[PDB]
Amino acid sequence: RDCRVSSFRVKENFDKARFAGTWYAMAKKDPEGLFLQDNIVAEFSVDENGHMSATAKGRVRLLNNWDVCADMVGTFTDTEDPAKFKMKYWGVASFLQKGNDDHWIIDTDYETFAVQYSCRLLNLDGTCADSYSFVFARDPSGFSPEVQKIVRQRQEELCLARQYRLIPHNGYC
Ligand SMILES: CCNC(=O)/C=C(C)/C=C/C=C(C)/C=C/C1=C(C)CCCC1(C)C
Repeated sequence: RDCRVSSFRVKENFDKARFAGTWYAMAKKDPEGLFLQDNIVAEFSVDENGHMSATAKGRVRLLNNWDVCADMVGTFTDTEDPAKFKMKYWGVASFLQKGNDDHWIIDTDYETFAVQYSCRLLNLDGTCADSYSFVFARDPSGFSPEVQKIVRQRQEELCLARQYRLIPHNGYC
């Protein structure tokens, strides 16, 4: 299999606090329009109250050919599903995109990898018309082959197999 968003599995008993820290974007499936290009690094935090938030850094290619290092902020609201959040985001720079997107943690082991996903528009059939997904790593060097195998499985389960591209890290930001 099913490609309906509602049938997708998410991370069981997702732990916000164990998820905190630095996450390096290894690969990504882009959505329609503008997006972060490369050199993406995210820092997740959780306050005493259990409110998760994050800050992201990354290179954005302005429609005008400007390359900017974007500094982004996102706040997450919890839902009835511990692994599915509503994320409000904005940039430090007023010209960076602002919005609200679903943010689901598909899978993670907290120590090595993470698979994230967001459907910004649903088709009439329940499938996703415009999505994005990131594969994160704790270590910028990546994962082992064993983890690589888990990640591929998750990508397939999301109906996004073969749609990701490797993201370069050259500390542009
Ligand atoms: C031209 C304006 N520049 C842009 O077009 C800038 C854009 C899109 C930035 C989009 C940024 C987005 C969605 C960031 C989403 C996410 C975060 C906030 C931080 C947590 C994880 C993230 C999932 C990595």
